[PDB]
Amino acid sequence: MERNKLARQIIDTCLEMTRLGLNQGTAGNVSVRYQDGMLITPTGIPYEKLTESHIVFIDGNGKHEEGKLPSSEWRFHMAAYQSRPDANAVVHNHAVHCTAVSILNRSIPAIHYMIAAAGGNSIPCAPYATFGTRELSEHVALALKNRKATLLQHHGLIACEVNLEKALWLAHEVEVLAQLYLTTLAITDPVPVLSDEEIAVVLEKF
Amino acid sequence: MERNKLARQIIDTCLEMTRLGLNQGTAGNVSVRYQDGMLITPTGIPYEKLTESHIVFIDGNGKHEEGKLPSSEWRFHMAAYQSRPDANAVVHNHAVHCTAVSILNRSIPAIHYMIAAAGGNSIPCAPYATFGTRELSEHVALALKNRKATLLQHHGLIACEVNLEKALWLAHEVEVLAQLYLTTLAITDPVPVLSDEEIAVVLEKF
Amino acid sequence: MERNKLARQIIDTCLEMTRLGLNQGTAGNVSVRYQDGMLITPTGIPYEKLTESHIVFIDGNGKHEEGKLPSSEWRFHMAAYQSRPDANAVVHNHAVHCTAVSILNRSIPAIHYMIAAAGGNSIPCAPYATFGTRELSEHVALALKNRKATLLQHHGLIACEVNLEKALWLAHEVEVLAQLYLTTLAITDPVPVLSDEEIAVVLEKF
Amino acid sequence: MERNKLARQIIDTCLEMTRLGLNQGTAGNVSVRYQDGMLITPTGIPYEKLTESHIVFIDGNGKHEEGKLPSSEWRFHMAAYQSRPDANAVVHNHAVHCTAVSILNRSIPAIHYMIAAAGGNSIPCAPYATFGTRELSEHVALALKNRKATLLQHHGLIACEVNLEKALWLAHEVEVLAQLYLTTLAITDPVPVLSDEEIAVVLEKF
Ligand SMILES: [Zn+2]
Ligand SMILES: [Zn+2]
Ligand SMILES: [Zn+2]
Ligand SMILES: [Zn+2]
Repeated sequence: MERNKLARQIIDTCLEMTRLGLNQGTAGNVSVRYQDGMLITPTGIPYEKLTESHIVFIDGNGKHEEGKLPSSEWRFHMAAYQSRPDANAVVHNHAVHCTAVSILNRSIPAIHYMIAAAGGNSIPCAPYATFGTRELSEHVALALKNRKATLLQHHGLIACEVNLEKALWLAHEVEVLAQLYLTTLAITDPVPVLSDEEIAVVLEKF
Repeated sequence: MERNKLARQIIDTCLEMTRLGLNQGTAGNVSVRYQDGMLITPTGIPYEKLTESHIVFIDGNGKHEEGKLPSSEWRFHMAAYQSRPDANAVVHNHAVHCTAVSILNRSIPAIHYMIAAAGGNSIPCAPYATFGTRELSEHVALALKNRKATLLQHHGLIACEVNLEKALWLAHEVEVLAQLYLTTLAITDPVPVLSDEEIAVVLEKF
Repeated sequence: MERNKLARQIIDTCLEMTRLGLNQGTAGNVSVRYQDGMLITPTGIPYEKLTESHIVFIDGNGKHEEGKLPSSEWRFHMAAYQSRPDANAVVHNHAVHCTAVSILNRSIPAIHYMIAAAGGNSIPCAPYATFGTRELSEHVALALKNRKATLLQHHGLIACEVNLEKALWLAHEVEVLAQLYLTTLAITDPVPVLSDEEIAVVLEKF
Repeated sequence: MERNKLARQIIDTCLEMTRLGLNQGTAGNVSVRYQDGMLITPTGIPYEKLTESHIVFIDGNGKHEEGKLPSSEWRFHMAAYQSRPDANAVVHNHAVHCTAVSILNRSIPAIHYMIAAAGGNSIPCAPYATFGTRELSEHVALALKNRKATLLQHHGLIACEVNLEKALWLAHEVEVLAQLYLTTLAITDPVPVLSDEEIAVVLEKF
């Protein structure tokens, strides 16, 4: 659990995210909980030029290391951490299907049993607020209180978990649920869903 | 036909399934008929960390090897084997197009002549039941009686064949038929189909 | 222009076709004009196991080399050759978008100027006939008289050109036109097209 | 900033464009501002056969190097350069989503905040004119006056920036916005957009 090991994983997650196609228009950012704050990807540097030494440390006060610019979207990573004590890694991206559902400003209902992976019977969509602002941070914090992933209106997705591996895995799964919802919605509205009882069983089961 | 050779193929099938994009949200599982039961992928371990020694043997009684956890979805692999004596390999996944059609709870009609590859003029959709349960197992067994592949409502796909190569090939083909059906359905409903006589000829021909 | 060189290109075309994603459900077949007939891919062997020695020679009489099974779809490759004297290579596949348009049984109208690459203001859709039959062969021959590519109802695509490189290139381009047509048709019907005069200029220009 | 270094980047951009899937039906062309004109990809040669020595120099007068054929679409690259003094690289392609929106002849409205990357609250669609003509050149020049990217009706996309890296990045981003617009439009019309004030803030913020 040396900083550099955490720094490598973050980078490995960026590359993998792109591999899975979640990172289009190279807009994602990834962070891990560290000391009294977090380690996050910097702004500007395209993921393939990323070296361990580029990862930026931001403390609990919001002050980042001297001479390094953290991601322009860092404020809501800090909001995720303070909203979910159990969260140790955060993955943000603008995956296409997730983003299309967020433009429609709809939550993703229980169309598949795997919806329970985020903690409940849905993936909410937090209201729009300009990126990098405290108001956007509040919307995210409120959305993550009872869910591990949320869509952001006219923007994209935030998923948090206990480690980068699961966080990435969750982000990917929400993208699949997003694609499933858009594909069926184009055929029929509303889309058939599993009842709350049924999701209650799957949750207990997980 | 040593266990380890069968163990490698299972792994090669998982990797290939992912390559083809059938394994998104890393939820598939694969098994082969072996001795009095089957060899199946374990739960938990992400496919890229899979080694021959991870594959789990489950006997005809449902008892699995000590210290190894089989896939959480193993019960319906055993149901496939007991429902189709001729089946020697089973491929399960949550491919997106197949899953979208299963959410609509529709069977795939004869929109393409290749539909005959599964044994008839359609790919059925078995009713929803919580994963890992005996009730889901019954639904699958009934669906596979006269077909080699079936969709599972709000869930995904199961395809069985004489070996892993053909099983994987069939799974892939159903995913293509699923995509063809969703794409045309968004334009026109119902989608034009080939008559039963016509499918009767193609079957005799295959 | 040794047989083995032509045999390698055919194989390189199969691999490339798959690379581009035109070969899903591994159903394509490729041929080149040779001596008094053609060299074609065999049936059964999955493209990655293909070696030069697997390619089958079929003469003008329809008799193929002893001990080798040509593609099950060879008859319409021979029809293409006799219908278009200028054709030296034939590419057949079941690309998804092309196939979806063929299920709707519609020709692709002039929605993009590149439609002229196939020779006119459209990509026709030849009527359905059981695969491997002489009746299907007639439908194809008639469709290829004034076009270099045609869709086959409830089936797929056939594209022919002066060499494998251009044939593959044309097949790919028709798949793009197919995707463009399905995507816009889901929004508006009919889809806006370029006038015949306009296509007359582009043709003269090509 | 030797010619050969600029020649390599152009080639690296073609390969990367294809990698991202923006170059389907191999129809794109790329140029950089150089001396009194530009360096552009040649016509005919498929990108994988491209060597530095193939890149063609065209002067401000429209005269290209002896014995080398520049891209058939070079005239609008020269129009981009004379319309946007600040433009140093131009990327043109026929990406599928961009092209589908251009067939509908619609501009892409502010459905996502990243729309500001092209300079305003939209991505316009310039009217159709036969490729390679001066009339098409005029349409493009007018469209690029206040935007860095534009769709071309029944044709594709042109994006310009300060260097190849950003130009490619912009082209990619417009393709994502195009896909987001088509996907949501198939569900609801009109698609929800962010207000002009909101885009005014994001622009100031960028
Ligand atoms: Zn963002
Ligand atoms: Zn499952
Ligand atoms: Zn065929
Ligand atoms: Zn063009």
